[PDB]
Amino acid sequence: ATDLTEMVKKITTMNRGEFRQITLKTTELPRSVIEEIGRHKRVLVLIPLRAAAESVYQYMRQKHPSIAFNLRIGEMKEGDMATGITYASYGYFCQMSQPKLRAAMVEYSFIFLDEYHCATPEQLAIMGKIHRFSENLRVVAMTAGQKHPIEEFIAPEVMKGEDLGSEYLDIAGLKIPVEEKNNMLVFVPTRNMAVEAAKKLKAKGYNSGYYSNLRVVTSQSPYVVVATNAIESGVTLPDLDVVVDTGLKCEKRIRLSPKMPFIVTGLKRMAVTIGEQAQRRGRVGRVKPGRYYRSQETPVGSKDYHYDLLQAQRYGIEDGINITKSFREMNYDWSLYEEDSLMITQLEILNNLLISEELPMAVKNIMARTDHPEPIKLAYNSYETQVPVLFPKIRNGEVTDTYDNYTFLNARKLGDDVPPYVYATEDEDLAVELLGLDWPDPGNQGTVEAGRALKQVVGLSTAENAL
Repeated sequence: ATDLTEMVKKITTMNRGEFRQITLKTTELPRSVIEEIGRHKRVLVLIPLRAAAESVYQYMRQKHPSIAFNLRIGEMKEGDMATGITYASYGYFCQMSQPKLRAAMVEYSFIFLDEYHCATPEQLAIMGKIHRFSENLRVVAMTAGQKHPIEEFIAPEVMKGEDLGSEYLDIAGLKIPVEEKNNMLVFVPTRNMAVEAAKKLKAKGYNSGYYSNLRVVTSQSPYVVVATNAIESGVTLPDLDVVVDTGLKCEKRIRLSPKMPFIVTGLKRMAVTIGEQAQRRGRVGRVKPGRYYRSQETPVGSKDYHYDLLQAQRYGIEDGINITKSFREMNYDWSLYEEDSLMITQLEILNNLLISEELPMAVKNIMARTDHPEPIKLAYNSYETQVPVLFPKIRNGEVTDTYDNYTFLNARKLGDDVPPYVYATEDEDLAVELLGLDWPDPGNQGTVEAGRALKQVVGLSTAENAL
């Protein structure tokens, strides 16, 4: 572009210890930069997904054969000095110790952080970690097609005690006109809602599906498909007319308290972002004019990265690095994300506890081999217990005799003996309540102290609310 040469001139004049945030081809940019600074110089481009990295690598090396390209998504390439543009995943650099990471990173003339607003745990750990030696680097953070008009509608919520005299129909809890004979996509938060509403519509005599098997439903017009946010990912919908968005989604959230377990994580129904709402609206108005029905639900500005930030903490354990502190410090300089001061503060107090002692070898092994979805839970809980507990699964609102078993845990069942967990799941907490049991209290100085520190921090916030 006429504006790409501007960005490039600005990037290429950058001095070590400088940072630039860019909004906009976020990959012809590094190409322009390397062509400007010298093809035998080294430039790194960090991509969230390994697949995305390999895909760009392939595309670029074929499109620009005179510029050297490298791909780092596998094992640590020792003594790496590859001269072209290196396309790597944030996870690739997560294998090296801080000193190794720094030694590797300073050898690059430029470091491009692509798709930073994905805020993945590997991304959040790398950004906080490299920021620790940002004085030695030149880093650029980069971030982010309707062709027909979309008729925008606000659908009212259905109340228990409904009539809709065949003029309207209840679809995902929203009042939609029956006339809407058109090709429909219904956005829903949970997996269960997508199936429950699909069977209700088929019972009403509509060609309904849920998310190939859909390909079958999709062939006959008109069609109604009730799909989760995971639906956009790949899946093609032929000549889609109308989108009905519930405005909701299901994501991992965290709750922090001075009472143990200080950390409790679990899926939660939340509002989608402006961004996610735009992606949902964006499914129509591409080939033909669209219709978008949204709930009265107001969207959130930014994604909640607190859960990923907690998961990211795993990447500083071996190095004795407080990822939460590094995130906070990086974000103060780079201003990439919105901040919840109380939450960062609490996460940081807990992070200090996490790295307060060397992790037992036994726990290190399990975390390395388990298919457990949150191995950091094991690291946090080891400050109180070394034996993982199996809490009975919760189907509906009742305690079942079903248990979730992951590899290498060597766990015991809950029974009636509640473990002194520092970190628990929403459901582990619910099972405790339903069974009429109680969570133990901090059993050591470090744990007692983290609790006091958390209490103190909450005290201010609460008072700041009061007036």
